[PDB]
Amino acid sequence: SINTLWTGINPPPNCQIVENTNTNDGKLTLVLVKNGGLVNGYVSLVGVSDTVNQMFTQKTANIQLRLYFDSSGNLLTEESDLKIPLKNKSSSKAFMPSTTAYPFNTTTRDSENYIHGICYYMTSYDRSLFPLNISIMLNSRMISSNVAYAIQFEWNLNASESPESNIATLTTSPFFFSYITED
Amino acid sequence: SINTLWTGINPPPNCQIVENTNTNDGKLTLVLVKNGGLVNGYVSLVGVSDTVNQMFTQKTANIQLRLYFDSSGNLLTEESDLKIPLKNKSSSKAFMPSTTAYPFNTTTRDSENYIHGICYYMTSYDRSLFPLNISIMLNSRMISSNVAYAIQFEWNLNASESPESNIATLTTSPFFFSYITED
Amino acid sequence: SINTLWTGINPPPNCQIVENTNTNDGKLTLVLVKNGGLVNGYVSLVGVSDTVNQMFTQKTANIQLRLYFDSSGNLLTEESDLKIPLKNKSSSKAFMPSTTAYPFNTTTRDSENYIHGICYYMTSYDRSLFPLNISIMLNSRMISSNVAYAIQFEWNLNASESPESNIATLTTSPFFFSYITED
Repeated sequence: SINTLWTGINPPPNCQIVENTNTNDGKLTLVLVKNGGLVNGYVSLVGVSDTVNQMFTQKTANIQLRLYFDSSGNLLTEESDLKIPLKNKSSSKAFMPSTTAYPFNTTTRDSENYIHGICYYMTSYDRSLFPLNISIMLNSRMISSNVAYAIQFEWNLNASESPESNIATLTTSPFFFSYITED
Repeated sequence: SINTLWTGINPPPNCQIVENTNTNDGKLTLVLVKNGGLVNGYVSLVGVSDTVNQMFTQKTANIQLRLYFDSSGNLLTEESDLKIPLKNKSSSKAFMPSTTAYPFNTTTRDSENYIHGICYYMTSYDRSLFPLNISIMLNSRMISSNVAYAIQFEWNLNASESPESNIATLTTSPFFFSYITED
Repeated sequence: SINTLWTGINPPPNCQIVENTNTNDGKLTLVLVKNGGLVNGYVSLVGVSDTVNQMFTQKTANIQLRLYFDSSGNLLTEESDLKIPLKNKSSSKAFMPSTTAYPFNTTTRDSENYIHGICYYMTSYDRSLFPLNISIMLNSRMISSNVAYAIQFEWNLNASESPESNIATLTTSPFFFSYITED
């Protein structure tokens, strides 16, 4: 119990997808559950701005969300794309990605710093599914400051046709993952 | 501990795949584990009737299983395709899908009510794998009555060739998922 | 708490990929977490020997790792490809695959003894992703002795082109799974 760090169910716009957009244009739902040596995660994204919700009118698209954490395990909102700190339900460090399992400053050892999977986008018209490649990069590149941990999410759409012809709420079906915690 | 709602390991025929089949023609193994703000799930299906175990002689097939729950979190067996209530191992409401994260009566917000993935069918002859698209829909459509929650599973086979030439035990490899609980 | 059986984060070479190789040529990271009636798992592999790290110069490849356990839930290292016993973090039987859900000596019932999924290999040059079919077989074939449980991992590369032209650290992106425990 009380072993859950998250963005809260239906959070307000809390991240920035478009660079240079003083306003949050996306809604990221991230749920991290401590479960022994593993963190059980859940991640889905919803777009809010007209710009975000138009990215799927093109056959190709990329969305990246970077989370940087300090030694205590607190989200460094100024440097991260997620602008609202995570909470608990009703020791953030225990929800963080092991710097041992996932080491920093290493390209010789950067490969074991990635989780790769597939999630989907359901079109607004015929409700068809477009697969989205999703990658989660743990630690590895500490942007700067006193970044003690990092979690970067990236969704990539690479289709032969555009999933939408016009504005439609961008949504990424839920991607499940786990990673070894710093305990 | 005691935070697990399931159908029991090797249950008897407990669901109805073919509409209008007074008898249960399938064996659904569903395991739901409470783990903080997330339910960790496991689902696999085994076919029992000659009819079910012949669905894979065609290149296309669809199987749907709807679970409807009341406010307490109890399976409404008369309305659901699963006909035997779930049990525990030796607060069902805490195993239910958040009506906040996954709202009812909403097509404007029905997309974030789906989990989509792939699981597999292993042929009885050359043991080859056929991918099965699987979708889990949370709440969204409350069939009727005092349905407080809903979980619908759907497997879809869409192949160029038929996986089987004759009767063979239909089996769906295990699909893992998670969803935000009503806590 | 203390409900986690694993190989330890960055273990030393601990398994044998190439048959007849008195020395361990691979690093397997396996994390098993007890979570109610389900074990939550995480598995990734890193190759150490020049031979292992050359397997991806061919368009096709197969890697198999067999774990055999005794009644207590202890790894039988002499018969298994994993040569170092698992530990805990700071009742192995409770981390074992149910012999009920996953029965032995049964091909009539061998299909429900498999978990199938996809994980990836990131090439060393252009960092592209090659999908790897992964299969986990639970119990089913008890090699011999007093094998009370079995977990076999198998990764298969089947590409049109070879992912690498020369030696490169073989790595399999993390595959997540769950199975019903013997409780």
